[PDB]
Amino acid sequence: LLNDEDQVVVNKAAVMVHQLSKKEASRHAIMRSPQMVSAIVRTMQNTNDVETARCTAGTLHNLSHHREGLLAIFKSGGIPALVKMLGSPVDSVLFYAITTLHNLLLHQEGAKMAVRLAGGLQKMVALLNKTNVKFLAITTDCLQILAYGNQESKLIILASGGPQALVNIMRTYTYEKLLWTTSRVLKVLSVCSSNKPAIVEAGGMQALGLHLTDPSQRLVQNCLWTLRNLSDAATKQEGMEGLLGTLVQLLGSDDINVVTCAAGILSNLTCNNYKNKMMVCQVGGIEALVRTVLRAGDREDITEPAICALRHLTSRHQEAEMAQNAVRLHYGLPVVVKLLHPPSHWPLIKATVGLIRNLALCPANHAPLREQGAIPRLVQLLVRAHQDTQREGVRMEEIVEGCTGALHILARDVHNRIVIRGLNTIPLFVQLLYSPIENIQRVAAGVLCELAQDKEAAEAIEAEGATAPLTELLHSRNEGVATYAAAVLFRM
Repeated sequence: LLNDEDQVVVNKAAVMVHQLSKKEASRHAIMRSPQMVSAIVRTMQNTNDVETARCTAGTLHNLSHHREGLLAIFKSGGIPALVKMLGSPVDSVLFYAITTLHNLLLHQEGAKMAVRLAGGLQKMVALLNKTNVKFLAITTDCLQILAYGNQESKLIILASGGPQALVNIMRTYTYEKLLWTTSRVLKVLSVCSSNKPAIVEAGGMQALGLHLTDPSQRLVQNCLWTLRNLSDAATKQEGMEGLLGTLVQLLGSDDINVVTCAAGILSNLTCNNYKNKMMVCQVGGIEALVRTVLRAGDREDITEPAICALRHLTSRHQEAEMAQNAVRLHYGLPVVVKLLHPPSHWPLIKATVGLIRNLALCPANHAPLREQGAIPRLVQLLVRAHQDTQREGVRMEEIVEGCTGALHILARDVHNRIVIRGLNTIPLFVQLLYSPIENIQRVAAGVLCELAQDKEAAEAIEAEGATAPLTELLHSRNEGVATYAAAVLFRM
């Protein structure tokens, strides 16, 4: 435990320091002392001889294995030095630098702030165009460590072009450890409102889709979690066919986290996207989602997104009618009505009411929905929800609008109209005409319009004093409201 000096024009000093760092005995003596540790750093940070830099970086690396060696480099200002070396043209130096930084980030307290201040994030993002996978795996892990729970770092990663670079890695490499660490960076970034659209624009959804049948469960699951974050209100994408097919297959997985994510992504991607609705139906998505709901039982983390996806798939696309029938044909009607009952919570009830509204568009579903008891439960929901509004999550006004809307469609059928009227709903429907909410006025006037095609019901509506509020509604700025109001008035 002796030498501690050195001088300009000589680097045989470093070439002797290094070997001592291999032997733990001498290694503890050199790191217990803040003497030449600082004198190691200056060398590395300054010289233009390539072999001294790697000898210097190599030494710092060997010291990073011990709690005090980390402290040594840290207190000695090794972090800005190490970050500077991330610009080195020697692969061996780059590798020592990122690895030492990695060790500091893992164990040394204060290292993360120190790396951020030193401009580490920008340098690490810039290194994502390198081609060595073990190097990329360390680099992306440093980024995960620095980005997690740190919004500031996330925005810097975005500004530096992180999303495209990470997406390119997922589209390029097969090395599992690298794909997994890169997916964890994307997962962290995917909850940032700025990073999310950037990742989508980079083609991140399609890229993550590539890995959904990888043998590595941790890789699949991270891709799924990230996809669920990204898919929520994304721009319309091309080349989604493969991803959509795989998600439908994943619904049948024995892993509940896989099923939950698959349903949620399918829900997100099908919302108002008729192209995606079509593709999903074409690969048997209705059957798969119904099976998923049936198997899920009272697990609302699965049923809620699955029912939302079914709601999307049963509306407003070329095969919507086929889908409406398919829910019935795959034995789905009884469970859908069941989900309107306790123990279902409000989000699930809201989604289920919406699905039933779409299913009722299909005449062949009118009788089975009635037989399964959809009508009285929808009425009870509506009555209680209306009372609640008149006295954060789901607003009861949404349940009022939803149930009335479902009853509006079910009322196309003559037997359903008899049941609906038989439940003393006309007085409530008329009171809903007075609602502040145009959407509620609309379905209320709509259901009254269906009911009023039968003479006996037309008289009951008139007797309920509907004429006055309907006349007010003739002048509604909402053309749908005005049209239904005019139609009820006519039938009376």
